[PDB]
Amino acid sequence: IWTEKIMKQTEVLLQPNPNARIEEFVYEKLDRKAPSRINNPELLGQYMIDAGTEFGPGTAYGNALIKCGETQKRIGTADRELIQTSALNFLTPLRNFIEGDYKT
Amino acid sequence: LAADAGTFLSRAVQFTEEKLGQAEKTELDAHLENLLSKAECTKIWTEKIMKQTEVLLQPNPNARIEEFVYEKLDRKAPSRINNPELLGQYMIDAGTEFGPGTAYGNALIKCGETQKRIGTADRELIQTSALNFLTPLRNFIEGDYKTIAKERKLLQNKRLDLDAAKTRLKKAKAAETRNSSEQELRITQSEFDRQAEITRLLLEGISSTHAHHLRCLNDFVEAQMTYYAQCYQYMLDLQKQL
Amino acid sequence: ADAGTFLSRAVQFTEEKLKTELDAHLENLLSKAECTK
Amino acid sequence: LAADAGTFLSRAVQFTEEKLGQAEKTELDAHLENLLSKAECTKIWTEKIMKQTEVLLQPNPNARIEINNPELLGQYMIDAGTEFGPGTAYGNALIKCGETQKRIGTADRELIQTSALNFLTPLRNFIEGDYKTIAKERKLLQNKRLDLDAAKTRLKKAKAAETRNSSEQELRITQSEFDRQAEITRLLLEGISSTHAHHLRCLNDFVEAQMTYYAQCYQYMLDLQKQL
Repeated sequence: IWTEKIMKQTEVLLQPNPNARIEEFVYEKLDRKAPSRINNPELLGQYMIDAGTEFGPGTAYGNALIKCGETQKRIGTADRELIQTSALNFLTPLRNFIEGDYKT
Repeated sequence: LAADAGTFLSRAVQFTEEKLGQAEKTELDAHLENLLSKAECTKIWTEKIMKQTEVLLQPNPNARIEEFVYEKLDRKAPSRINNPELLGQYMIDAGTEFGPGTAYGNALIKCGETQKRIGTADRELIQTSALNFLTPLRNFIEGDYKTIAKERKLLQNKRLDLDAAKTRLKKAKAAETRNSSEQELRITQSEFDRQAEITRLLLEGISSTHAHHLRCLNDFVEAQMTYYAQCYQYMLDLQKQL
Repeated sequence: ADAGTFLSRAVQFTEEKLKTELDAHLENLLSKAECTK
Repeated sequence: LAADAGTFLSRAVQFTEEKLGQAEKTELDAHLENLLSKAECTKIWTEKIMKQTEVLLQPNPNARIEINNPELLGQYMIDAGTEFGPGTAYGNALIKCGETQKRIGTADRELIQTSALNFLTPLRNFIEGDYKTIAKERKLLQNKRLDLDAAKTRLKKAKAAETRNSSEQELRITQSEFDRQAEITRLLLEGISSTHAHHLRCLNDFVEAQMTYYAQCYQYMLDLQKQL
């Protein structure tokens, strides 16, 4: 009981958006790869960078916008890395146990 | 009062003929054209960043929809515990059930605490950012932009009148009527010029807007720094105990 | 025109919604197993 | 599963392009086209004739959905005759006329049974069988044609030679199924020829039924005249 609760909530913590999970479930049943959606940080970075470019790269405001966009994209990548590691060395074993030994 | 309807009629017919391409448009001064264009672009991007920021802060869209409903319903949206703190609660309860003496119990309970601390830190960032960033910008978009929009319409209307008068003079034959039209043309031109200055004056204020926003961005940054810094320290502490 | 671009976007989404072929022997076996189940 | 949805998407998109006229439409062979048209016409006309025949035999719509008018009139006449006095000449005539009116009603019921089972039934059977079966195959033939045209569109849009070669194979697959379905529908269309000959024999039966009805009714009226 406890193992199941923790395994689920921690997955929620990793993927906050419910619609995304629903899409994953559908694509899992569809047996087809779900599109590689861009995460919030990178998208925000893109918006900031493009906006800064439009206002003028030389301008201090533009410079800041571009810099922040770059950092934001870096953060997004790091986040993706974190998500991959957790599901590979944490969620996996627990799921294994609940799905195999428990049946026996 | 009926004369006003005639003015609305005149502005319309002219707008149609100009759209018909039969009539041309008196181009505005390049400076004002430039000023208006800059103000617009600014608003467009500022709006986009504000929205994407919000999404970043509150990932759950359904929650945002519920807030909108209660906002329109003029009711309070029930508060909810964030994912980090919730996980902590489940973990702590588990640890307790498995037995505090057991190392597994010790670890689970210890972690649940760190998670709740982290959740608290998260809410701090959300409030700090909202207070220091989103609002300042929102203000600008809701107030100054609106005013400028109104003035833009006034000048646009005046131009319509001017163009209509021109067209009327173009098709003026009777000397006396043509002279009256000349007086009418002078009349509209003056009013058009007056509004143009009014508009340019207001547009001048946009220059400071960029500087004001820059400060807000610097603040947001400081907030993120604060959030991660706290969380990092919290994590370190947890590993030491475990 | 604009309709064509909208159709292109629709097709892209269809692609969003929707391979090393294994040796025949294995494939045939896989099909057999599935049919049996 | 997902395959079902995918197939539908391809067919509809190609069809819309052809409807818009931007995309060309692969046509069918004249022989198959002629056969399909003949079958459609047969069902349309046969349907109308059978329905009107029902109205003619049973004018009452409610009765058609389900005592006949002649027999009801006969009842009224006989009752009146008794009240007016059976011995009275007026009473005598009313009673005799009512009886004959009921006999005519009986013959009408026989005609309805005889005709419907020898004329309406066969016409209905053809529409329920030959036409429907053809329509099902005709629909699948249109689906196969859409698949073929979609393959041709994919082929023309397959700039890559290897992709075009794959589209050629796909086109061949669609063509084979398309041609197969055409032949299946064609066989059903050939059956319509026999349907016409069968229908002709049924028409003759309906004619015979009407003649018997009129002949019997005439004799009944003759007898009443003599008695009165």
